[PDB]
Amino acid sequence: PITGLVYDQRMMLHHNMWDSHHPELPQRISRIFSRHEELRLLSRCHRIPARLATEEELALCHSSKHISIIKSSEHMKPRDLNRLGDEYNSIFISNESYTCALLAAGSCFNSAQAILTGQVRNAVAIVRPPGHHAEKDTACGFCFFNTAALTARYAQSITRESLRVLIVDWDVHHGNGTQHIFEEDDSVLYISLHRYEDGAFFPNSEDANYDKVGLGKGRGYNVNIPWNGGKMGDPEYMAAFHHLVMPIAREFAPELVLVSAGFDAARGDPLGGFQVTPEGYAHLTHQLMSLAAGRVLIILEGGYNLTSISESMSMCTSMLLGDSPPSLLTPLKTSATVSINNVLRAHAPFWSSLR
Ligand SMILES: O=C(NO)c1ccc(CN(CCO)C(=O)Cc2ccccc2)cc1
Ligand SMILES: [K+]
Ligand SMILES: [K+]
Ligand SMILES: [K+]
Ligand SMILES: [Zn+2]
Repeated sequence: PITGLVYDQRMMLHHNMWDSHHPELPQRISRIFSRHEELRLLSRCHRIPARLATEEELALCHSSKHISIIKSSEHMKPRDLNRLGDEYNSIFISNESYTCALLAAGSCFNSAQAILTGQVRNAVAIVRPPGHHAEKDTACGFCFFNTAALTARYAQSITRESLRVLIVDWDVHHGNGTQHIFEEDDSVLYISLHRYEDGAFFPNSEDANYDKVGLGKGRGYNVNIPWNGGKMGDPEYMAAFHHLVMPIAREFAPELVLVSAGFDAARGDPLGGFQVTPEGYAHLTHQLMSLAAGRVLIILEGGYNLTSISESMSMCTSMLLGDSPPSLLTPLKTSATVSINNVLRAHAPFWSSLR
């Protein structure tokens, strides 16, 4: 009954040489790590070492061309890093970016391995750059390789191809890359909650709407919960978990749970504009711990208020360690009820628990 933690300060070396105030800051991960020490959570965790992902491991989800392009940035002069970054939607690149992205993925693989070999029950991965916008063939939205997607495939690569993996993505943005990588797959259930605003919110695609339910044998295995109409918080996230995330997850019966845990829906985040509290994230984590015999891996995605993400992810680790959930029914925003019911309508053909 042990919680693993992976963190490596070498992931701070990825930086924006043109705008040192860009919100995807190196100190995102060092501030989260420091808060774990201050709250005396670090000493209660089993430290899992970081490692580099291998290029063969990246090929679990990414094309050889994409891997080769990002790898080539290691040796580029600034002008060519600028040019290469500009080929993507919202990407900046330094000579250290490729290595940091490898460490983020390799750290999560070692964490999934620690869970699946029984060395730990659950784990937290304090990693950057993020992953969930990265596609098979392209970088996007501060993400180079899709760490969470890769970790699901790595888990399957050391157990069985059909291992049931649930990915819960509570980053405020839609994980477009994760959805696409698994869109035809019934072994990986992708559930995303995200601000949508009818396509006005990044990444600005109708791929994120509730009617995108998966393709082929994956039909029913992609669950988009899109928010419209401004600020959402704990009441709306708790209701989405009550009506949708947890009933569907229980029916799926995952053997491993991965959380794409962005904290940019948090109170105070300048990019997300939402109001989920640290206690809220604690309750979300505690609910997910009831799944998969507690085999849960929390993977940092976005989140840009340093104080907010440090307190919120620490509360998640406190729940993984078995601490009692903090005290937290406020009526939902009217448009949140509309969103939840749209998703229920979309997925009742596939999940009996919704009927
Ligand atoms: O991964 C993410 N969050 O977890 C993420 C990815 C891409 C963006 C892009 N984005 C929104 C649309 O341009 C922005 O960067 C907005 C911005 C932020 C600071 C100053 C000026 C503008 C914003 C956030
Ligand atoms: K999301
Ligand atoms: K779809
Ligand atoms: K899927
Ligand atoms: Zn985000």
